[PDB]
Order: sequence, then C-alpha cells, then structure tokens
Amino acid sequence: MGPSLDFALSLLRRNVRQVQTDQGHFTMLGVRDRLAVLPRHSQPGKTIWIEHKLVNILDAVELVDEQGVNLELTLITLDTNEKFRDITKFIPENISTASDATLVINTEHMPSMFVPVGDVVQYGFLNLSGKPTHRTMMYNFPTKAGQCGGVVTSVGKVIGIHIGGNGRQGFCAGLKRSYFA
Ligand SMILES: *[C@@H](O)[C@H](C[C@@H]1CCNC1=O)NC(=O)[C@H](Cc1ccccc1)NC(=O)OC(C)C
Repeated sequence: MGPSLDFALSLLRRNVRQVQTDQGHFTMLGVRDRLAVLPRHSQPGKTIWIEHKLVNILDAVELVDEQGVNLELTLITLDTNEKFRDITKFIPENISTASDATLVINTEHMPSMFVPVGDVVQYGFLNLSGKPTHRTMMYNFPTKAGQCGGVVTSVGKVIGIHIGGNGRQGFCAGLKRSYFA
C-alpha cells in the first residue's frame, strides 16, 4: 500500500465512525480521548447510536465564532470505555485549503466510502437550510445527501467536515486544532 491510501484507511479504522441520531445517518470523527465532532444539524441527543451500540453523550458544545455566527460543528463528549487515537496533530492550526482532497464517508448506508472531491478552496460565508454559517470551504463536486459528517482529508491532514452541497458543489466546516484543545 501507498501512504495516502494507508492514512485514509487508518482513519476509517481508528477515528471515523458510523452513527445515527434522530436526524438519520452521519459520519462522526473521533478526535482524541472521548471527544468527537459532528455537524450541528445532526442534532445529537442524550444518546447516540455508534456502529453497533447506543452510547451516552456526556456533553455537547455547538461551536460559534466571535460574531455569534454558527460554525456548524458540535463537539460531543462520550461515555465510552476507551479513548480515540489522538489525531489533533493532523488538524492544522488554522483553517486550511488543499489540492486533490478526498472526502472520507462512513455511514451504515455508505460504509467506507472514498469520494475524490478535488481542490478545496476558501469559501467563507454560507447559508445552508436557512442558517448562516462561517468558516466554510468549498470543493467542486456534486456531493449527496447522507454524506454529512464526512471527513475532508489531503496529504496526511484532516481539514474539514462535510456539511452540505448544492448539487454541483460541496462544502465543509473547516477544522482548526484549537477547537479540540
Ligand atoms: C447532510 O446534512 C446534507 C448534505 C447535502 C445535500 C445535497 N448535498 C449535500 O452534500 N446537508 C444538508 O442537508 C444541508 C442541511 C443544513 C446545513 C446547515 C444548517 C442546517 C441544515 N443542506 C441542505 O439541506 O441544502 C439546501 C440547499 C436544501
């Protein structure tokens, strides 16, 4: 195996999980310890179904910027026996673009799915489903419903979480390392 394939597959094995909430199927990224992140519109409750079992959520934090604007990420703390492989080192310190990125998706309906979204560019403001959203990036790929939560990766870096699209383009909430300090 080569390095990019090894890194994405290792992500899938160790950090990228199949989940279901009242809102349906999402991909969840486990970041470190018992901390994971999901798209805010997943609306996780007191418990979330992860892979094969119902897991209790100890805390949820919906991220907003200084202006009070939605970042579309929710940080959840899980009541789990053991800790996620810490991948904060692979998340850049500031929101970063990339070339030839891959979107990694893992849902019961779309298990271990790799989508070659291409170049990921700065986008900023986005209005999705009526909610105004900052710090997003864009890829020119017609991503689908069911792909939210999907992890945007390139060259050994984890840079975003898929949050929507418009039938021609896809968007992610950018990730920065300080969200997970
Ligand atoms: C995953 O949640 C889903 C994926 C979209 C559907 C088509 N392309 C995609 O990749 N995203 C959405 O459904 C969001 C919903 C959203 C976003 C932010 C805040 C609240 C809800 N987009 C969406 O519904 O698109 C509108 C143009 C209808």
